[PDB]
Amino acid sequence: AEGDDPAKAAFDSLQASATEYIGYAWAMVVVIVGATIGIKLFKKFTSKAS
Amino acid sequence: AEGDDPAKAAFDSLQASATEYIGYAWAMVVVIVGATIGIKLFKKFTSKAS
Amino acid sequence: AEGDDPAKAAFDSLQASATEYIGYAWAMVVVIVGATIGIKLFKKFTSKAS
Amino acid sequence: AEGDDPAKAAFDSLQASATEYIGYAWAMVVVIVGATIGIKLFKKFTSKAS
Amino acid sequence: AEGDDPAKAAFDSLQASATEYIGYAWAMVVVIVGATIGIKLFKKFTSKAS
Amino acid sequence: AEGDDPAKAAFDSLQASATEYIGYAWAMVVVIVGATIGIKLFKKFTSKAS
Amino acid sequence: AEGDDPAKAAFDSLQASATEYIGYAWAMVVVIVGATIGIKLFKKFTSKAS
Amino acid sequence: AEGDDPAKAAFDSLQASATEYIGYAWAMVVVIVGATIGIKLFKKFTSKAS
Amino acid sequence: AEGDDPAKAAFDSLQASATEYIGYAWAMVVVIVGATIGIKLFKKFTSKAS
Amino acid sequence: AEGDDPAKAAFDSLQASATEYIGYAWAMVVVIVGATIGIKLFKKFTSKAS
Amino acid sequence: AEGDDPAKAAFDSLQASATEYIGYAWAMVVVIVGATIGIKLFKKFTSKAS
Amino acid sequence: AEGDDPAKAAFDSLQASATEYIGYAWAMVVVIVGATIGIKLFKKFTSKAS
Amino acid sequence: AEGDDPAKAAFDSLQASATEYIGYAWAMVVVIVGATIGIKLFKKFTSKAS
Amino acid sequence: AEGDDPAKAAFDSLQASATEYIGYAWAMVVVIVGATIGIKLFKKFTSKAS
Amino acid sequence: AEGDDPAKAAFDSLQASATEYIGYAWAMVVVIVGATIGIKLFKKFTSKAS
Repeated sequence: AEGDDPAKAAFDSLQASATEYIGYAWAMVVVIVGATIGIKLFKKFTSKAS
Repeated sequence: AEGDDPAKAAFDSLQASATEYIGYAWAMVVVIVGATIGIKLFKKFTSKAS
Repeated sequence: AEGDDPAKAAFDSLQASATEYIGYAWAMVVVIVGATIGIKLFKKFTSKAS
Repeated sequence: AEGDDPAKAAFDSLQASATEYIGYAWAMVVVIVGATIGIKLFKKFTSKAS
Repeated sequence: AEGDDPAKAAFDSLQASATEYIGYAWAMVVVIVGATIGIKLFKKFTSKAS
Repeated sequence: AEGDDPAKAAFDSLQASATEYIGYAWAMVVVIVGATIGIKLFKKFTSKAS
Repeated sequence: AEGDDPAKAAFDSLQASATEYIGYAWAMVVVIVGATIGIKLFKKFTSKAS
Repeated sequence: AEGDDPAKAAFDSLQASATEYIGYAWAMVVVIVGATIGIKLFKKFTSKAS
Repeated sequence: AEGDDPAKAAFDSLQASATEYIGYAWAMVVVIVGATIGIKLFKKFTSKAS
Repeated sequence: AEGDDPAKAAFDSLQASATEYIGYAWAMVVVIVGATIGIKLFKKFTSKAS
Repeated sequence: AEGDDPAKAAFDSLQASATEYIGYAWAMVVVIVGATIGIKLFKKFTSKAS
Repeated sequence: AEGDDPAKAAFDSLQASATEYIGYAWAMVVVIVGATIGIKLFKKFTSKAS
Repeated sequence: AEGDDPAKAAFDSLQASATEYIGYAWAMVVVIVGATIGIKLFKKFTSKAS
Repeated sequence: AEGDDPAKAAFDSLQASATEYIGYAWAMVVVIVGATIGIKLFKKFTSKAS
Repeated sequence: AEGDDPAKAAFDSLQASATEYIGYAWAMVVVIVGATIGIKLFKKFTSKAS
C-alpha cells in the first residue's frame, strides 16, 4: 500500500512521458510518408508521359 | 499457525499491489502498441502509393 | 481475466483507430486513381485523333 | 502434486486469455488486409484504363 | 541410503510435475504459432493481390 | 518423444488450416484474373474496331 | 563420464525430435510456396492477355 | 519529465534533419523525372513522324 | 533515527548521481538513433530511385 | 601439490566431457540451420516466380 | 579446430543441398519462360495478321 | 560525486568515439546508395529504349 | 580512443572492399543494359519494316 | 599476464576458425546469388520477347 | 595504505589485461561485420538484377 503509492504515481508520469515520445514518432513518420507520397507522385508523372 | 497468519495476510496485500503494477504494465504497452499500429499504418500508405 | 479485460478494450480502440487510417488510405488512392483515369483519357483522345 | 494443481489451472486460464488476444490479432489483420484488397483494386482500375 | 530413498522418490514426483508444466508450454506456443500462421497468411493474400 | 507428440499433431492441424487459407487465396485471384480477362477483352474489341 | 552418458543419449533423442519438427517445417513451406506458384501463375495469365 | 526534456529536443533536431534529407529526395527525383519527360518526348517525335 | 539520517542523505546524493549517468544514456542513444535516421534515409533514396 | 593432483585430473575429465556436449551442440544447430537453408530456398522460388 | 571440423563438413553438405534446390529453381523458370515465349509468339501471329 | 566525476568524463569519451563510428556508418551507406543510384540509372536507360 | 583506433581502420578496409563489390555491380548491369539496348534495337528494326 | 597468455592464443585460434565459417558464408551466398542472376535472366528473355 | 599498494598495482595489471581481451573482441567483430558487409553486397547484386 503505502510504499507502492509513490511508485504508482511515478509509473503514471513515466507513461505520460512515453506518450510524448510516441507523439514525436507519429510526426517523424509524417515527414517520411510525406516524402514517399510526393516522390511516388513524380514517378506517376513519368509513367503517364510514358 | 499463529505466527504465519499475519504473514499470509501480508502476502495477500503484496500480491494485490503486484496486480496494480501489472495493470500499469498492460497500459504502458497499450500506448507503445498504439504507436506501432499508427506508424505502421503510415508505412502502409506509402507502400500503397508505391 | 481481470488484467486482460482493460487490455481487450484497449485493443478494440486500437482496431477502430486503424480503421480510420485505413479509410484515409482508400481516399488517397481515390485521388491517385482519379488522376490516372483522367490522364489516360487524354491519351485516349490523342490515339483517336491518330 | 498438490502445489502444482492450482498452478496448472492458472496456466489454463492464462492460455485461454492468450486465445482472446489472438482472436483480436486475426481481426486487426482482417482490417489491414481489407484495406490492401480494396486499394490494390484501385490500382487494378488504373492499369486497366492504361 | 535410507535417508536418500524418500528424497529420490520426491525428486521423481517433482520431475513428473515439471513434465506437466512443460506440456502446457508446448500448447501455449501452439496457440501463438497458430496465430502467426494465420496472420502471416493474411499478409500473403495482400501481397498476392499486389 | 512424449512431449513432442502433441506438438507434432498440433503442427498438423496448423498445416491443414494453412491449406484452407491458401484455397481462399487461389479463389481470390480467380476473381481478379477473371476481371483482367474480361476487361482485356473489352480492349480487344476496341483494337479490332480500330 | 558416467553421469554424462545418459545426458548424451538424451541429447540424441532431443536432436532427433528436432528433426521431426524440422520436417514439418519443410512441408508447411511446401504448401505456402505451392500457393505462391499457383497464384503467380494466375497473374501470368492476366499479363499474357494484356 | 526532467530526463525526457533534452531527449524531446534531440528528437526535434533529428526530425528537422530528416526533413533536409527528404528535400534532397524530392530533388533527386526531380532530375530523374525530368529525364523521363524529355526522353519520352523524343519518343513522341518518333511516333508523330511514323 | 539518528544513524539513518546521514544514510538517507547519502542515498539522495547517490540518486542524483544516478540521474547524471542516466542523462548521458539518453544522449548516447540520441547519437545512435540519429545515425539510424540518417542511414535509413539513404535507404529511402535508393528505394525511391528503384 | 598432492591433494590437487587428483583434482587437476578430474578437471581434465570434466573438460573433455564438456567437449562432448559441445559437439552435440554444433550438430543440433546443423539441423536447425539446415532447415533454415531449405525453407529460405522455398521462399526464393516463390520470389523468382513473382 | 577439432570442434569446427564436423561443422565445416556439415556446412559443405548444406551448401550442396542448396545447389540442388537452386537447380530446381532454374528449371521452374525454364517452364515459365517457355510459356512466355510460346504465348508471346501467339501475339506475334495476331499482330502480323493485323 | 567524487567517484562519478571520472566516470562522467569516461562516458563523454565513449560518446565521442561512438560518433566516430557513426560517421563511418553514414559514409558506408553513401557508397551503397551511390551504387543503387547508378545501377538504377542503367535500368532507366533500358526502359527508355524499350 | 586506443581501442577504437584499430576498429576505425578496420572499418576503412571494410568500406573499400564494399567499393570493390560495388564496382562489379556497375559492370554486371553494364552487360544487362547492353543486352537490353541491342535487343530493343532488334525490335526497332521490326517496327520500321512494319 | 601469465594466466591471460594461453587465453589470448585461444582467442586467436577461435578468431581464425570464425574466419573459416565466414568463408563458407561468402560461398553459400555465391550459389544463391548465382541462382538469382540466372533466373532473373530467364525473366529478361521473357520481357524481351514481350 | 601499505597493504593496499600491491593490490592497487595488481588491479592495474588486471585492467590492462582486460584491455588486451577487449582488443581481440573488436577484431573478432571486425571479421563478422566484414562477412555481413560482403554477403549483404551479394544480396545487393541480386536485387539490382531483379
